[PDB]
Amino acid sequence: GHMDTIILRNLNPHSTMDSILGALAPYAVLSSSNVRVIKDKQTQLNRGFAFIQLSTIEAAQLLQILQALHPPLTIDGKTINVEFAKGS
Repeated sequence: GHMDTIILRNLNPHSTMDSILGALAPYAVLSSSNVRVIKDKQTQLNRGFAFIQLSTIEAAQLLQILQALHPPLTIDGKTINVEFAKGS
């Protein structure tokens, strides 16, 4: 049960969490365990989506901010996408 999770999309192969955590964090800044970028082992690439684990209301708050203002950024030449799986 995802219970307040922001999802990300459109992550490039070469990107990593620590890169995104610089230029995807104007409003709020996660720590690190929050930002699940799954990565391959053979290709040494990402899976291209990610997950942001936050508190019961914090996920919801942060996301609503992002759904009311300028479009998201890029950190490689790929404009990120935001999703919300509030499956409680």
